[PDB]
Amino acid sequence: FKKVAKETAITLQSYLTYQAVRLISQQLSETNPGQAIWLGEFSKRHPIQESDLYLEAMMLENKELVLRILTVRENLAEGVLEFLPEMVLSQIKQSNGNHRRSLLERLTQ
Amino acid sequence: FKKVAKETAITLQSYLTYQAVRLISQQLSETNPGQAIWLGEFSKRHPIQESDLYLEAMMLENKELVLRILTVRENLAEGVLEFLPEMVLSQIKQSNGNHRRSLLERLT
Ligand SMILES: [Zn+2]
Ligand SMILES: [Zn+2]
Ligand SMILES: [Zn+2]
Ligand SMILES: [Zn+2]
Ligand SMILES: [Zn+2]
Ligand SMILES: [Zn+2]
Ligand SMILES: [Zn+2]
Ligand SMILES: [Zn+2]
Ligand SMILES: [Zn+2]
Repeated sequence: FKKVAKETAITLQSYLTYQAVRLISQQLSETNPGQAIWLGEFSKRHPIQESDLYLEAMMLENKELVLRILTVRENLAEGVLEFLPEMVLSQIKQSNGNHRRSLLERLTQ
Repeated sequence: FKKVAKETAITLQSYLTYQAVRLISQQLSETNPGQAIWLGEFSKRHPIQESDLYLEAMMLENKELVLRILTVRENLAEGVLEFLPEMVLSQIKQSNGNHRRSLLERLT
């Protein structure tokens, strides 16, 4: 399923961008409040959903912060990605079983 | 890593459910067009982003189709999941010109 895989990987990359930004925001609130609010204001003007454009914009407005975001995103990716295939497949099987059981019990009782 | 991994796995489970519905919609458009139309109406009323509510609502409205979604999303999951870490990290390393330069300064 090449198309599905490619679209999912793009989605996953954007989502890990969002997670990296979330972590940095938390850290900034404790160590650099001025930057925490700057990032808050930037995120209101640029949708993180469009992550490539988000990062390219910040490259022009705050290069030091985007480099931190890119470093944190790669560390997150490296740490968490290989957990996902087993977690997601096991979650989906369990969720499929629960819904099939719920369905079977309606039809039968 | 733990909180992020969990939140990501949940997002991925929902995204693969969405992909399953898209695949099925395409399939219905060929072999059962009236039900592709119905599925469009269903999807405007029930956002796919609210994944559990989506499946619970369809369990009440079209049981064969919900069973089909369960089957397709699992097949997609088995077919794609193990490719993702390598694809995403490779994308992330390549797009990031600082990674290449970090390797260079390490080599010198
Ligand atoms: Zn701006
Ligand atoms: Zn661009
Ligand atoms: Zn792997
Ligand atoms: Zn694995
Ligand atoms: Zn199953
Ligand atoms: Zn409905
Ligand atoms: Zn449910
Ligand atoms: Zn039917
Ligand atoms: Zn690197």
